[PDB]
Amino acid sequence: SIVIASAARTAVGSFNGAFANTPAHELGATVISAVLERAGVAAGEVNEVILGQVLPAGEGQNPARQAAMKAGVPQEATAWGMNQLCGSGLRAVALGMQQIATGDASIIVAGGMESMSMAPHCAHLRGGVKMGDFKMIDTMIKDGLTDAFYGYHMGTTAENVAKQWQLSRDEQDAFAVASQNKAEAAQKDGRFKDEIVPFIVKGRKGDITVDADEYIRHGATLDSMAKLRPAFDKEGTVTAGNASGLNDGAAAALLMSEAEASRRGIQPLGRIVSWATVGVDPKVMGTGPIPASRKALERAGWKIGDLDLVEAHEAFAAQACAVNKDLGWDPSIVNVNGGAIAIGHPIGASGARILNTLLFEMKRRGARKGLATLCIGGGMGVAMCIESL
Amino acid sequence: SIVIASAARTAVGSFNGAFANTPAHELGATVISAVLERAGVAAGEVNEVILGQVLPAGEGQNPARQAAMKAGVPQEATAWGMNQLCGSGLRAVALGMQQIATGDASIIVAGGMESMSMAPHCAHLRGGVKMGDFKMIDTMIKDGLTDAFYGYHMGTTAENVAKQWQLSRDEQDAFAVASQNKAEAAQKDGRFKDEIVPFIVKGRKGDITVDADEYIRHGATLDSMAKLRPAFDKEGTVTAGNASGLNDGAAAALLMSEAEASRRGIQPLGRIVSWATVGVDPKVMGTGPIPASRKALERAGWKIGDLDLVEAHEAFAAQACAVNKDLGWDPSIVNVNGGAIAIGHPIGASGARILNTLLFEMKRRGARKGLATLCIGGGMGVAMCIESL
Amino acid sequence: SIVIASAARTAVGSFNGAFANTPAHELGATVISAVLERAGVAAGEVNEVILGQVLPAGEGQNPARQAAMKAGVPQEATAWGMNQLCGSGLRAVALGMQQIATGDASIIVAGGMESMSMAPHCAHLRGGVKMGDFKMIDTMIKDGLTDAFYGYHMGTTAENVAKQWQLSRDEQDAFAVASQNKAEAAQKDGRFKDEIVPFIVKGRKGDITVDADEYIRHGATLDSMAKLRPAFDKEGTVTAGNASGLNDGAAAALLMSEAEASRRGIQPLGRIVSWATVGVDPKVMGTGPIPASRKALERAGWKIGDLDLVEAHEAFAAQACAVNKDLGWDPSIVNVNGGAIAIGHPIGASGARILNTLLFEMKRRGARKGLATLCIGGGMGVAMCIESL
Amino acid sequence: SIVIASAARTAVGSFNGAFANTPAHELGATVISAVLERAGVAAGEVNEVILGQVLPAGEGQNPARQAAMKAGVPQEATAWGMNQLCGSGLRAVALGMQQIATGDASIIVAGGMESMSMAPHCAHLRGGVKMGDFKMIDTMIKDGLTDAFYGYHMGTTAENVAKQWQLSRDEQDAFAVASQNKAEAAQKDGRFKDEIVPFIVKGRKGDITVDADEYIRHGATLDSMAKLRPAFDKEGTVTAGNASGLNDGAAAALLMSEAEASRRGIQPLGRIVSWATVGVDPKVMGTGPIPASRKALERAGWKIGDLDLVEAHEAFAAQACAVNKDLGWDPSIVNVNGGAIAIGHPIGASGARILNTLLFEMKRRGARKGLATLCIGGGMGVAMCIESL
Ligand SMILES: O=C[C@H](O)[C@H](O)[C@H](O)[C@H](O)CO
Ligand SMILES: O=C[C@H](O)[C@H](O)[C@H](O)[C@H](O)CO
Ligand SMILES: O=C[C@H](O)[C@H](O)[C@H](O)[C@H](O)CO
Ligand SMILES: O=C[C@H](O)[C@H](O)[C@H](O)[C@H](O)CO
Repeated sequence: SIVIASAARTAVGSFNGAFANTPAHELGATVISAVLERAGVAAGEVNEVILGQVLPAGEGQNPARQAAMKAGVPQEATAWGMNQLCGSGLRAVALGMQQIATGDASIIVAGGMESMSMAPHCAHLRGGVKMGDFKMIDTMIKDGLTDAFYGYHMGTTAENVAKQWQLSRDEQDAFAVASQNKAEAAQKDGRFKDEIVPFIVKGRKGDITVDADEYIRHGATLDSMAKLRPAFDKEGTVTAGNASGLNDGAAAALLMSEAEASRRGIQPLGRIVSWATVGVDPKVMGTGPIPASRKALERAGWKIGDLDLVEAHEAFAAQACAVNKDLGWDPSIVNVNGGAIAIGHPIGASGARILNTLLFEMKRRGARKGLATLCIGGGMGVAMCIESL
Repeated sequence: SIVIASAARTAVGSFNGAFANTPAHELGATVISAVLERAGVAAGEVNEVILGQVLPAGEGQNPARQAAMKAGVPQEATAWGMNQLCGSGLRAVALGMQQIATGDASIIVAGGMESMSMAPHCAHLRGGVKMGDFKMIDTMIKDGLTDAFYGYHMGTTAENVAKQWQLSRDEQDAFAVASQNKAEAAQKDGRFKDEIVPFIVKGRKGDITVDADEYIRHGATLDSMAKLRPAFDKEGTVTAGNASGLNDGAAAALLMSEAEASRRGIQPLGRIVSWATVGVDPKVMGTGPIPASRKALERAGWKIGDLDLVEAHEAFAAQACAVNKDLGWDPSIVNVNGGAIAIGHPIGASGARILNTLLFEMKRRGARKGLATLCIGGGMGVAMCIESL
Repeated sequence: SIVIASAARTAVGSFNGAFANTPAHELGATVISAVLERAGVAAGEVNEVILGQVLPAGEGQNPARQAAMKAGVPQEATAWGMNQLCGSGLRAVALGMQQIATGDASIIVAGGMESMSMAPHCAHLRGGVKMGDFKMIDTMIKDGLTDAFYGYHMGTTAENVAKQWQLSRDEQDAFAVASQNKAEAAQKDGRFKDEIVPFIVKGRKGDITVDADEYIRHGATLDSMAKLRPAFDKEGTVTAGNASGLNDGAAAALLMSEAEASRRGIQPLGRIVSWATVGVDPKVMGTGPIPASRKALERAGWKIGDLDLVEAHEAFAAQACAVNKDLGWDPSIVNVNGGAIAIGHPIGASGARILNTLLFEMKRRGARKGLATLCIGGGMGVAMCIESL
Repeated sequence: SIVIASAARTAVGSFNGAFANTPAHELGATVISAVLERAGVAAGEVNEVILGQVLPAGEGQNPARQAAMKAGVPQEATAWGMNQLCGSGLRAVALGMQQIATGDASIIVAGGMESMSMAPHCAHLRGGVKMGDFKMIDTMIKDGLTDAFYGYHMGTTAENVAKQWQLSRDEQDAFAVASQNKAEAAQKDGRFKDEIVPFIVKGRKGDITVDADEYIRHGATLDSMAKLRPAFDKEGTVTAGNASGLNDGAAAALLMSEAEASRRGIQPLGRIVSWATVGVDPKVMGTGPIPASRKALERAGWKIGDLDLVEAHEAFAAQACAVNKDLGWDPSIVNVNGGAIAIGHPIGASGARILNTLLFEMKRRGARKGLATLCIGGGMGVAMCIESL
């Protein structure tokens, strides 16, 4: 029914790094063109653009639209942004999939984009301030990284899950180092070249082409991971090393009916067979994927043993390990090329980013069945099933 | 197929007025409760809450999820926000329709919220500011009022439409007072009492109940509308008198299959027969309603003559007339109880606000075929056709 | 040797009151003009202007020089500011007196000025702020009212003194009401008319002439005082009612040699016979006046008994009482026209402010020997002795 | 009668460089300790610390006092800051001299300190920001480098002087290069070691010791200067290269009567024979040292020809060439070790900074008579004559 005709993403950039000054809509713009040209479809053919974004502050009216306009998409089309936090970039893919199934559209471009570097500090000042200090609020931390119900960082929700499943520091660090090692394996082999479209950072001191994930750490040993201090709980287990990072990047994909694909002689990356989203307790948001992944598989009629490959968001090694333990899928088909702990996590784009990894890694190894899932801040989960054509 | 079990909106505050310090999701929580109470349907049964919101800076993670949790929707359910600007509120409703239509969900609460009053000031400050003055940005104007392509205010795009459709000062001023007269009337007549759900402003000075819109200016005369200066073009014609304002507010509707309402013994306010959205030159964004409505009507198999009522958002008396004159529809069924010019413009919510005034009026007067439509900064429109039983 | 030929002060404005948007150097300018006029001295004769100012942030380069230049003092002259906190306005006069004594200048305008209302919020942002919240600091509170070593407000050092001297809530409130009542009586009787020069607050819808000290409460009751809660210690004794206020104001004096005075035929307001400054423990800064007054008196060769009139700065009722008991002078000759609790406390100006009150009350009643004294945050005192010619 | 017993300054850091996060009173503290140590005088014997500072916003109550307390000066002492802009640090020495001359003190530590790096941005926000963007003001530029009467940068007053004296870009850039080469030679030779007291920048990740002036360019070229664009008038002459810099530092001298020094067996750095301050046209503030020096020499009874060494502040190549031109002293006794173009210009400290360089160079070369002099924004000059004992 609905295929993903084509994909693309920038490389994930380190916090205040390669894209320290790049607006999200501009990474979304480049990423939009990539899927247009990779599929040989013209921007004058895109009905609408759906883009996940969690930190829009200061970017101006409807960033999703600036990204489509800059991308070359004609004005007679439509564009919009959305936010289911970390799951945003993949929920957009499912939302675009729904515009087509209801016949409200032929061709959608869907994904997400985040610039955590460009997120401003804010303060409500209309009332004036007669006397005393006031706080300038970091929107990245407040709107993206802090639980609105329990008042603490997502790193604390990860300490909770850790306690639940009794995950030792050692095990988490092992997972963390494996992630970094698998990504360093995939980077130096070229398995990210395909899915990555280079981004040119226009500049005054001379242009700059960025086409490599800069967050990945090389020579990451168990030892280097064990010298780290806890980053949330002083007697805890969660560290900077065994947890995702703060990053910049974007990721989209082109959607059309399977028949449309055939009309244009296009060889899609996969068919979207099912998706699903379920809520859990914010205190243990890390558990999101389990109910989400099983719901998805149910709607697909698949068994967890039918999966050839899995991309499972690495918010924290803590929650990552506990999700694997329960679902029991072969941990040698999960995050084959490493995950967020190494690749980074530009929130709003992340769900569409691992979709990119999942799809291109299915094409090169010939896998037929794949799943992508992420935990979500505020206690949610989301998952999707892709089938190779 | 898909019906609106019920609906509810808060009263619309004045900028820095009655909801001066009320966070968006607070107004949303009340409204979510409101649709559930009015339909007699437990919170647990809600699958997902969908809310438009344009100004979320500083309000914390996924404000849509916050509205649901305070309203009492269980953690099991899911929530997310989205941003198609002025159409956001009406877009969540259709999207809520699609969740059910594609069988992914049974019961949806959709609508819009907006605290233009709580919207903060911001600046990017991570790269440092080595030397020299800088600007602290007003998020309300930056992300809500200013065109991201041509660098100017919505009022300047309303002016463009004026020059184009040769609309004059009088035609506009006549439209504004007629709108301020119809509203004041409807309010006195008690015509808003059913849709509005009272919000308590929990204060220290004393708990205040807000049960009426406060932007409605009584005794509006053309004489007083004429003593006004132009604030967009010195020698122009668009005045604060003939344009909507900055406003706070929230609105919503409970969605479910028509058979579902049936088995649940619920008498629905309408059925959503279709919807659409199209793009247009950003510089004349006020024309949005024109293609979008011609789109939605077609999908409904209706002729303009078939409509017995209409709700067309009152951004500016300029864009508004140009709509009325292009479609031809009978102006005396357009905005029977006043418009945003008189009522207010809580951006993200205006799409869900007008749906309410439409549905309760379609029911008060027994109209059969309705339609709500807005224009959207950036150059778009959203349309949707309603039908009672 | 050195005399005060003339003096003058603006009325003292309430916080964000009469001078809400009047920069301090404007108040200084009116006051420089008044002392010149009152003395029969031309601006072109002024060698140097010296002004205490504690909170100059944002006012531009050398506000002292701005006041002088706006006053018509010629470019050939010099001007500078200085900061010894609450003592600034008095110290500046001593410093002025020293330029003359060492033969370095003939004619000096000395005093201080302060707009607490115009003090800005601020933040260090040159290195950026990687991530996380940051405070916009209130320069008034930070640079004016907080101790730099122990981190608490001046009102806490007042508690410290209240415990040290065992001063009851009741004794302090009585002192509080007495100050207010004396000031109101002095105001109605016209006792402030001589010293005060009217200030014209320029407007567009009407200039306003301010010539009355607006911080003085009329008909103040002990009950209004007793009903207030401690403001610095939850089970404390210092309240907003028994403390000084935040205010705007300027005050100055024109110095020249006694012989230069005689040559001109001016009948001076007084001869400066000595001054002193001494440090104390920051924790109990309120006690600064004790050692300072004692050193000033010894330098003058006077006994405490020789004083006919005293002006001792009322930072807080607590410290004022402790100084009076410690020094032992008849309280009936101290702050005979009220003090800072009623009149207000423009930090940089206060020392000259109370010099003004001392001087005109001395001439009024024919008192031969006077003393002015203030406590200083950070733990210091300053005192000056004056004798009539 | 008054001698300089000892002197010290920190190295001068570059804008946001070695002292980027070091508060100014911390630099001052170190220098106070150094002069005490170098003289053989105990902290317990200090009566008063007087420190020039132009940018104290956000640093807390009376930074002069924080430095004295941090340095170990007893609480019974006193401390105050003052501001005559660029002249502050030298004036402070004259002022301390006057305390001793008038018999009010015996031992004074006087100088200046500045952290241009740590100066904050600011805004007046009490009245309330109605709606829309407001300016965050850079205190350094506003209160340090901008003229309060004509609105433009100090670099523009230098263009004024350039045109007036017809100084080419060539003569200025020649002066700029010569200043850098002299200071580099003096640094290489160790001529700054005597005056500099090392500073320890505390660091969680290590302590760094700063004992070299870091603004100084090594091997500066004529071509490096010639390349630059004028910074203040597009067809002008003054550039970043021929102008002084933005820097951090502190500097001081320890003062006592000649007779006191003799009692203690101290061999002083010099006798203070006279000082003078004089105003000029703000438009041409750079010319300030001309009348100040003449008046100082006239007060000392010296001919310009009697000077053996001279330190004349290098605000701008343009103004320094003019001063030398009108005064006519052998340029080969002026800034024998380079000046502020090379070494830097920490506003409040620079006047003591040049005092230090003159004092130690006088001692090494055996010069009998010397002069230090600075121009001052807003139109003033200060100078001081020193003779060897
Ligand atoms: O000794 C001279 C005086 O200071 C003035 O003449 C006096 O203060 C008057 O109030 C003038 O208005
Ligand atoms: O390292 C120590 C100092 O460089 C000297 O003691 C200095 O010359 C003093 O100022 C002497 O008065
Ligand atoms: O406008 C003033 C004159 O033109 C002179 O420049 C003046 O006497 C200055 O104070 C000295 O430079
Ligand atoms: O004593 C030697 C000095 O290095 C020179 O005097 C210096 O170069 C002059 O200031 C420029 O002519």
